[PDB]
Amino acid sequence: QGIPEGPAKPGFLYTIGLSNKGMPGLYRLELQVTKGSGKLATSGLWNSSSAKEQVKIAFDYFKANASRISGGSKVMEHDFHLHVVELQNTGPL
Amino acid sequence: QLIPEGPAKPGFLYTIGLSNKGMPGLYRLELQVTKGSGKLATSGLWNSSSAKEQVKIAFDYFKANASRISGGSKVMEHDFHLHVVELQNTGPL
Repeated sequence: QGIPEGPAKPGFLYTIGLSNKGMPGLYRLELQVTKGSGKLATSGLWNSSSAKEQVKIAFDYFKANASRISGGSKVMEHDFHLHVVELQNTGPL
Repeated sequence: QLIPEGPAKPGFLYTIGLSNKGMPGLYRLELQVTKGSGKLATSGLWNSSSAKEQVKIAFDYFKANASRISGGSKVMEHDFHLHVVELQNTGPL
């Protein structure tokens, strides 16, 4: 274990950023969306306070701009589970 | 050959409003939907510019919020005609 050709499943993407040691690293973000109450679960974030804070900030902003992006989809009626996979052993992002 | 019992066809509704004289009156709004380029036509509104502006505002709001209400129907691919049927001769609304 830790980018294939073709589209992945919805909610799945790849990212690149400087790790805590300053070395660039590649990571995979996978999101599972189910019928829920607007709750968010986090996994694979290296159990880092900074990464969890970033994810909370992103979720709050997404909830704030639901109308612009969703165009009618009610975020509060669904729950999200976001998981992080390290692909190059570079360190936490 | 005012509101018959049983479900009317899609695009037909009833409204009540104070006419240009301020007296209450009932109006049947009739919508004809055809395959087209999103154009809007109107008739029977008793030649009032205010009614045309109201209908234009409503259709523009329909354009903006198609995703929230229609949930997948494309307004641009259908032309609409709105007709006003005054059933009480109360005056233009």
